[PDB]
Order: sequence, then C-alpha cells, then structure tokens
Amino acid sequence: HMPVIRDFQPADIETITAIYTQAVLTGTGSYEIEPPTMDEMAKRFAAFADQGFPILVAEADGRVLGYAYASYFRVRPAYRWLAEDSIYIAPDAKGQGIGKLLLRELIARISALGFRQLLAVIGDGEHNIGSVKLHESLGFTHCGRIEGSGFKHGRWLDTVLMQLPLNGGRSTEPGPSPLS
Amino acid sequence: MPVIRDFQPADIETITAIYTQAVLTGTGSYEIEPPTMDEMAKRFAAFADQGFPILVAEADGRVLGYAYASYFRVRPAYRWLAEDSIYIAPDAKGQGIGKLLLRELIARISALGFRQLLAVIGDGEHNIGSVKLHESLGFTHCGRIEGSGFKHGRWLDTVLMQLPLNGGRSTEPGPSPLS
Repeated sequence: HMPVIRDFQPADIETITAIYTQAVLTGTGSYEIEPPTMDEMAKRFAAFADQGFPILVAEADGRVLGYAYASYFRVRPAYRWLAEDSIYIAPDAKGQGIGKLLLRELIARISALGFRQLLAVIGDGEHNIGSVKLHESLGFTHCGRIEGSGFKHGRWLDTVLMQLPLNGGRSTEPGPSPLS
Repeated sequence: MPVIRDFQPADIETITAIYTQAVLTGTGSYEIEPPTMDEMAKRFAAFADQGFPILVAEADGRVLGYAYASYFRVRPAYRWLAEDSIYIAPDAKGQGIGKLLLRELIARISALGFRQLLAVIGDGEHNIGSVKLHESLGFTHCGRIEGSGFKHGRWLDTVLMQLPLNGGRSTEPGPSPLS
C-alpha cells in the first residue's frame, strides 16, 4: 500500500475522471455541479501539458489514488510568476498522507520552473478542513477568504485563499517569466 | 457634472485610448502591451453577450471612464459572484468619476440578482485610490495575494474586497443570474 508519485500519462484519464466525479458529486471543493466526461478531462489536461505545467499522480498497488496539477491563477503577463495548485484524492484513499506526497512533489516541480508564488484557491473552506490543513502543513499561509463565493448542495460556500512563496517570493527581482 | 450611461459600440475608440494609458502608465491592469481596438471590441462584445452591464461616464461629448462586471470564475457554483472593473481617463482623475461609475454598477449588478461583487485590485499597496473608492461604497477587505504580479519594475500585491448584494449569503438564492 506504499504510494509512488509519478508524471500523469493519458492512460490515467479514466481513473482521474472517476476521482473527480466523486469530488464533484459528494464534495464542495469543486464548484462544478455536473461531472465532466473523460473526453473533457483529457482536453483539460492536454491544455495544462501544452502550457508546460506539471501533472502528477499517486499510484499504489497499480491504482491511481490521487492527482495534482498546477496552472495559472490568471493569464495576463504580470501574473506569470504565480501558479495555482489543484489536488484531488480518491475517497477510499483519504487520510493516508497522499495529498502531502503529491503537493510536496508539485511544489518541487513548480519551484524548478521558476515560479515565485503558489496559490491555493480552496472551495468551501469552512468545511474543507482537510485541504486547508494539508496546505498549512506544507507551509502555505492564509491570504484571504471570499465569503459566499459559491452556492452548491443547498449551501453557501466560502473560498479560502492560501499562498506559498518560492525561489525568494517577492524579495528579489525575477528573471525571465517561467514557461517562456 | 458627468452622466452615467450604457456603453455603446461607438464608444470603443475612447475606451481603447483609456485602457491603453492604464496599461502603459499604471499597475491596476496586469497587462503589459495595450490591446488593439478590435481586441477591446471583442472583449466587450463577449461581456455583453453574457449579459453583464458595461457603463461609461460622459461629459462634454467625451467618455471620461468606464466600468463593467464579469465573472470571477465561470464554474456554476460561482454564478452569484461578479467582479468589477473600473478605468478612468488620465485627465479625469480626482473628479469622483470612479464613484459615480461604481455606484451605478452596484445598482445594475444588484438588479441582475448577484449576491456578491468582488474587486480584484492590482498593486493594492500603490493603488490606494482604488482601495479607498471601494471602501467608500461598502466593500470590505477579504484578502491580499502578496507578490501576485511583477510590472513596471516592482512586485505587486493583489488586494481583494467584496460587497454583499440582495442579502449576500443570508438567504437561499433563486435561479442563477443571467440564466
């Protein structure tokens, strides 16, 4: 039951779609209501890869137990040193430290690309304590809370924002923008 | 005294000139190169097709500023959240035009059924006028992403502020706005 972190491959899309489907249907970290198809998930991940962002999976006993990727928060050029992280875990794999393994490696890959800040945009932050605690444990600091940003499953939801500086943060001038 | 009215396509040349100066001289916009007039027309046509209000301030036959709303993010649970954008002509600063625009934008967004209006203020440490403008109309501070941008030789922080509308999160909503 030992998990290994590796790069995503297209063969993983089926399980990734199943994991995200459960998150959409039963959880409030995702602000989607209707689970995307595998076709749509493959398109989304191909776009992230085309942009140069890392996409990671955790595998144990031949099963993908979770995934993580980075993308832009917003795309305008001054934002090009800011990345955003996304992490989802299979329901039967929660509480096993998989999120920490994924996020630690994602931080390493994003840092190697030259980003200066990694942002978590945590849906339903009041109830999503698992995601908040995961980011706190890896050094993210709280940087905002948009109250009532979502309505889903009959409840108003808040977005909790957290950030982690990388490569010196805003303490030194940047070099060329990452992924250019 | 300026009047606030709906944007018309005929306004796109002045809107483009105003935004061009904001891009080249300011840090509210995180763009580096000014868009073309055709690109601005495309962006505004997209907001209009979505149903969002687009407002201009006019005096003496010239547009002095503009404001619009759009989605913060597009996934369906966010459909009661709108984001405001405001740009003022360089020669029209210190006249209260931003407050005229934002007051009217708040009314138009409220009439559409939104529950929160969000300001994403670029370079909030320097752009204190935008922070104070939002504070003056009831927005409250709800975050600050440090070092979110680098432009014009320095790191910039994003200041986030929000204003509840139509009861905010205190009542269950009806169908999402613009549906």
